[PDB]
Amino acid sequence: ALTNAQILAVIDSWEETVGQFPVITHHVPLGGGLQGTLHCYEIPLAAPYGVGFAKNGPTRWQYKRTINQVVHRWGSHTVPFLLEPDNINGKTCTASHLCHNTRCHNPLHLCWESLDDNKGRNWCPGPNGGCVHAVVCLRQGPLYGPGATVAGPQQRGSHFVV
Amino acid sequence: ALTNAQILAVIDSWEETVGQFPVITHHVPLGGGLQGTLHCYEIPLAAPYGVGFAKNGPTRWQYKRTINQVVHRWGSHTVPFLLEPDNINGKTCTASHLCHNTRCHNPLHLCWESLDDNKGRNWCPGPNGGCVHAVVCLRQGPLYGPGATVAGPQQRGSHFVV
DNA sequence: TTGACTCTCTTAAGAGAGTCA
DNA sequence: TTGACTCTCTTAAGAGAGTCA
Ligand SMILES: [Mn+2]
Ligand SMILES: [Mn+2]
Ligand SMILES: [Zn+2]
Ligand SMILES: [Zn+2]
Ligand SMILES: [Zn+2]
Ligand SMILES: [Zn+2]
Repeated sequence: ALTNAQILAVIDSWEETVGQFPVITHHVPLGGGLQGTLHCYEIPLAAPYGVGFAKNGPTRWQYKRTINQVVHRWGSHTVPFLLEPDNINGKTCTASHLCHNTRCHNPLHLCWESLDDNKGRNWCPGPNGGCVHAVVCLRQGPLYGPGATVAGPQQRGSHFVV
Repeated sequence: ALTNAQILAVIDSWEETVGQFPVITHHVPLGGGLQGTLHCYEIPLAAPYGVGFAKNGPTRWQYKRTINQVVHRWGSHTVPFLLEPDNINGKTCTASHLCHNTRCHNPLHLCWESLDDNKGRNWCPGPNGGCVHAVVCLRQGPLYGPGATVAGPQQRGSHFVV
């Protein structure tokens, strides 16, 4: 099995490579009518992506390193968390984008949590709008707001009470 | 079926049958430390479910009627909305449980909205905790809260900024 | 050892359609 | 005509593994 030193070396090589990705400045809602700035380190749209990186789906990538003649591969956003527990409350841990930018691989924009926790950030009011996430959101979720409901609760007769 | 009269007859038959489902009272968090009461009309756990109803999945049902000698079938929660547009902004409209209770078929607990709007209600703080849904939530979402994040944003080197 | 592709799978909110009696 | 089963599909947040040179 890979040693602690070996895993740290994988994380360090990943950081070195991702740090050279194009850095894009994005202005983002924080909640409470305030605006902030995030700096995303974005993987390229097409090959080549960077040393060790390859695309396995339209918005999915993997990182690969060969150690002692054994090929090791990980989801592209999971590498910062290789020394952390991989489950919690019986649920698999997932890489969660605090910046809501899939191509971004900035580890300061990622957290490690259940898929349910991950998804819910899409609707969070944000760090200046009432976020209660213990690991705080960096921005208001892109789907926060009144919504676009087409039809609300209703009945034609009198068979029901709320 | 095709006619408005036929569609109204389908909604009326569905309401009459669902109106005879057992009414189960559920006390629910509203947000803001307050509690409310919902009355769900719950489809039975096993056959028979009611005239026109059949189970197509562990928590999925369909409603079926014969009109002009042809069988017409719909997802069991979609019937109240048969006169509404079936899409919004190019996204499919879905039946969305304001009570977060799949077996419930009370139309006073359903709305018709995109899958994203639907999902997002799971994390809403609720009608007394800050819900901003234009079609208001009936309760705080079951997944609202601080989460259980295992690891937050972090780097080993000095290549990244927020 | 490495790059650039290929394929299918998970989850939890939701769907459509066919086989028998 | 009605009932009680069977199967796979959609979405958008996420995954693992194979092939070839
Ligand atoms: Mn996410
Ligand atoms: Mn729902
Ligand atoms: Zn980012
Ligand atoms: Zn948050
Ligand atoms: Zn209900
Ligand atoms: Zn709400």
